[PDB]
Amino acid sequence: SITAITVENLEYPAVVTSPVTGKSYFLGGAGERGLTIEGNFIKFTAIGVYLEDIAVASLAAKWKGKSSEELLETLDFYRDIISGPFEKLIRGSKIRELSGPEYSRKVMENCVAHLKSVGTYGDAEAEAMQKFAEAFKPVNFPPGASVFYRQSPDGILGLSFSPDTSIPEKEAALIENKAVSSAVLETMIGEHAVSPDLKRCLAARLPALLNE
Ligand SMILES: O=C1C[C@@H](c2ccc(O)cc2)Oc2cc(O)ccc21
Repeated sequence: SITAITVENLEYPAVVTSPVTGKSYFLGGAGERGLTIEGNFIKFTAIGVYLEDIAVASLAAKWKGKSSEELLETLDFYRDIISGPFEKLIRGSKIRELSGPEYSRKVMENCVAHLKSVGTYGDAEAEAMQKFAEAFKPVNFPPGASVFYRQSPDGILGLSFSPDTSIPEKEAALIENKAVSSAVLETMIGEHAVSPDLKRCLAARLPALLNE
């Protein structure tokens, strides 16, 4: 009984299947990001986080039988989702048009702050973030356009870009670095991520699946 979610008219199917891996994922949660200007929240993108179907078996052990309220306050729960032994797929869709460099600037900012924060930001990670940036330079995201982050548990982050919301057939780049590979999702549902809309969805939707 996993539902779909719509954010500012951008729909996120309950399940999807990757053309690059052949795996299927279920929608863990959706939300929105933007900027607060003069006390006003200005929407720019929508975000949906998908978890590989096998994530349920992996998470069942420690989190089955926990209440949504209980999960929402347990940081360890989100750590297992971020670093769990399964693929995660994040789809960011634009509400307002942003060029590749415009969108990526803030994302890289947050990723770099996190990496430096946990003491894992050396030359390799800096070079990986440079490659990350490079991948976005030739892209533009008009309303409805999407970016796909495929977090592989093998320490690789795959980047895809779509003119709309459909999953690209091929990936535009592969960032091969363990620390950086989870940085993006970290800044969305990790401990130091202020917006809690995504964390709440995860806390609310997982319990049902973890039981069956
Ligand atoms: O989905 C987004 C939007 C993006 C953004 C919004 C407005 C803007 O002007 C530039 C970038 O910031 C982010 C930063 C992150 O760590 C993770 C996700 C996002």
